[PDB]
Amino acid sequence: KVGLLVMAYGTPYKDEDIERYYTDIRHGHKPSEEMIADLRGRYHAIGGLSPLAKITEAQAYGLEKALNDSQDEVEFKAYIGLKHIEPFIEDAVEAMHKDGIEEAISIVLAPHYSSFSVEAYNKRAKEAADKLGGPRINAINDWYKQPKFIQMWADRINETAKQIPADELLDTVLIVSAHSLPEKIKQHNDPYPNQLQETADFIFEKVVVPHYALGWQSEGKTGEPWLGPDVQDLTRELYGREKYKHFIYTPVGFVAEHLEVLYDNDYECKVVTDEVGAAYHRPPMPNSDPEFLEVLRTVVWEKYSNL
Ligand SMILES: CC1=C(CCC(=O)O)c2cc3nc(cc4[nH]c(cc5[nH]c(cc1n2)c(C)c5CCC(=O)O)c(CCC(=O)O)c4C)C(CCC(=O)O)=C3C
Ligand SMILES: [Fe+2]
Ligand SMILES: [Mg+2]
Repeated sequence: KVGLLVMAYGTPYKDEDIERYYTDIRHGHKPSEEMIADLRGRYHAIGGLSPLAKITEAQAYGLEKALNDSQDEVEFKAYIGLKHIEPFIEDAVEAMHKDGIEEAISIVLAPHYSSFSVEAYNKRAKEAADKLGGPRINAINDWYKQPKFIQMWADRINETAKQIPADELLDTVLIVSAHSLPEKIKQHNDPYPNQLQETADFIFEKVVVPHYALGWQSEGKTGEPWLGPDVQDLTRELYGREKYKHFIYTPVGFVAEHLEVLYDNDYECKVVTDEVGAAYHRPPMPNSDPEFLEVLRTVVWEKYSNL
């Protein structure tokens, strides 16, 4: 049996979890009352709580099922390890150890690598395994280059574009985004920004949308520059420069419908298109669609074959 360590950010299970969840996100530094209320307000705006918890489970166990049905070389056992709420990464690794799992494959539910994201996932998983003495953790760093992943997104964009009048397709633009990070990672050649540009390039060559731009979103409450431009600011510039009639947002850095999509895209971005008078489009996120499980199954299996 090979452990499948599936890792993701995590989301509060109950409204009462928001406080400790934000504290964990802030590296154990309690947010102010005013920050807590702002974040609580955003959750209420998207309906109360994020569906990320159930989607993540569906992805993790959909992947496990997908792998075990497609071959009989090994039995995969999925453990869920969350970054900022239980079950934590270290909990999942502990669960594998007590279960006797000797070798595991880990994957992050975000297709691009960065020092701030996947690297932190792998560091904590590998350090937990070290302390316990097992299991051996073979980390997958990124998988945006998976052809089925690029094609999944192209199909979703093409499905939306084919409902845009032909005489307005030329005024349609594809906005490809991911979670922003401190700009300083670009000073040491972090692959994150360039992996995102590669993703947008690969998708653009497979869609009927004639225009596209790369943006970032959800930058944090800090004092340093973050990767820009922000998807809101980019929408304004693009409309002012080209008067686009349709904006299609694909935050390909994310794999599920959660706060950073339901609010930062479906509210904040729609507010900008509403303002300039253009139409807002946001294709469904991967979630646990069969096509996406197939993407993850292909990635994990290729990683196992290379082991
Ligand atoms: C790179 C990256 C991803 C993508 C890769 C991955 O998936 O790992 C990601 C995902 C997510 N980030 C999420 C939520 C939040 N992230 C925050 C804050 C931050 N994220 C950061 C980084 C990332 N985050 C950073 C550097 C900060 C600043 C911390 C600080 O200020 O020191 C804050 C604080 C409040 C605010 O700043 O708005 C919240 C609430 C949720 C869950 C949404 C839900 O609950 O549905 C998801 C999926
Ligand atoms: Fe975050
Ligand atoms: Mg904001």
